[PDB]
Amino acid sequence: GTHRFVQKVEEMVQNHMTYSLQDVGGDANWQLVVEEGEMKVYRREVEENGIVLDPLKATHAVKGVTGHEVCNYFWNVDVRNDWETTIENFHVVETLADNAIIIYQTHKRVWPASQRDVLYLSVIRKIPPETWIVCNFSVDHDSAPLNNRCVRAKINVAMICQTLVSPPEGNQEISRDNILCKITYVANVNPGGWAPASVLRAVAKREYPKFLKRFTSYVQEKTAGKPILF
Ligand SMILES: CCCCCCCCCC(=O)OC[C@H](CO)OC(=O)CCCCCCCCC
Repeated sequence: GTHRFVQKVEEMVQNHMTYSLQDVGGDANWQLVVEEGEMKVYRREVEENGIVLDPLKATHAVKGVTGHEVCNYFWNVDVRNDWETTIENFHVVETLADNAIIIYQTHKRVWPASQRDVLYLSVIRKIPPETWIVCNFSVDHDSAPLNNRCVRAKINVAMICQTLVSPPEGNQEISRDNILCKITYVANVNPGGWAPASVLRAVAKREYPKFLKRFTSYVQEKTAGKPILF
């Protein structure tokens, strides 16, 4: 990367690789709040100044897809509405590089309160499984100032994927049967204003697992029977 946010991207990617990849399942500071299938959703309850900040971390394992494929579908704005259900509208404010964009988006009223908007850098990176990661983090832009309609949320999100391969023996080439993508998804969101704590927590518990199930299911469908993109 040659652009003005490279140092910040690289620090965010490094922070996620170092801290977000740790297993939280034995970590007593985290609570397992939703399990279904291979999916496990954890959170830490955190409030500051009355505002709910609970860090969220989920793990999943999805047969028959690669990390590259999952991060591609997570990042590529062209397919966003194929799977996303909380976003009202959104657009690319700036293209920084082939792999790095700045997105402005508005959300549907997921809890009863003002709509939030959010303005973030979205970058997709391969880290020498080689790990794929998409980092979405709030930035300011002169073309997207704050406004009176929406409360501005601040986000630090990551989708981190590793591909496990069990190639066959015999004269059999590798198929999607032989691959499994290990996912870690982190979301640290500042909702930007006050709301009833239990409401925000119940919305989180609903909307994150909903997203991960629908999204991974989507990637599975879109890649089924196609050549494997490692
Ligand atoms: C109004 C909601 C507060 C903002 C929280 C949004 C967190 C996701 C931000 C984001 O990175 O979106 C783009 C990214 C694709 O690259 O998609 C995602 O991370 C999908 C997450 C959607 C579920 C969020 C539920 C919010 C309930 C509190």
